[PDB]
Amino acid sequence: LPRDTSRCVGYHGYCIRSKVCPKPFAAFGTCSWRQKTCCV
Repeated sequence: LPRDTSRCVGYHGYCIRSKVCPKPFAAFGTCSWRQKTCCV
């Protein structure tokens, strides 16, 4: 996996290509590289 993807999925949620996460989710830093945002 990219770099931080495994970090966020180690929690509970998913990674999206967007800087606005659908609710209920929070923008947890960055997922794959700096392209995807972590939604947990």
